[PDB]
Amino acid sequence: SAQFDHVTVIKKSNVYFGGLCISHTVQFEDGTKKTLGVILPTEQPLTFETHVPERMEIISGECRVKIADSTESELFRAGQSFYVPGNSLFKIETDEVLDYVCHLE
Amino acid sequence: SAQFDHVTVIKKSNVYFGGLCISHTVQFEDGTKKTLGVILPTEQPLTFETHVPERMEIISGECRVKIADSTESELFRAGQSFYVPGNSLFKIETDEVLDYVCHLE
Repeated sequence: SAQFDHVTVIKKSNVYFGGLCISHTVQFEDGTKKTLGVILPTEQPLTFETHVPERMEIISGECRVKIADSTESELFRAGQSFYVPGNSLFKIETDEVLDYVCHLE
Repeated sequence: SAQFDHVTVIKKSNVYFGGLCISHTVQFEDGTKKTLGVILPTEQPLTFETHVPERMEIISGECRVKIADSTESELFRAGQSFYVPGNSLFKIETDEVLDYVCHLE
């Protein structure tokens, strides 16, 4: 759906890449957590590194991602997700505002 | 406090000034709404216009604001608020990430 209901949201944002990724933590009634974030248009790919596995869900926009040790970019648009293994990484680019939810897995 | 509890958060962000202001809508159990937002470092002041009155609460950072038809900037830091009348405007600058809550009044 278009919203999270019955959640806690931490007010202080997390900002990286000199302001190209801006997110907040969202905590659910069952004690699980997600990140609600925005990636702004990039010139070069942005690298994120995972400890626990993650699912990245695109809420709005279009991105190209190289996951783990893949060598070609994969395209994702709103409504699609990608999985990132634990202890790995992904490199993401976008030409427009990209809204996402990061699901801890 | 450092968080909102028992809220609805709309997933799609609102982004302005070519990515210098990024926010989400937060809706409370009583039907009231607030904006949770970030302003990134600015080179020139950013103008916002109000219909209903607003209180801007600084959560993190430091900004300078000219409110309504004031002619000198006023300084606000984390923990401080400013009031903007309805049918008016404010012009805001910051040199660092600025987290804020906009309260509808």
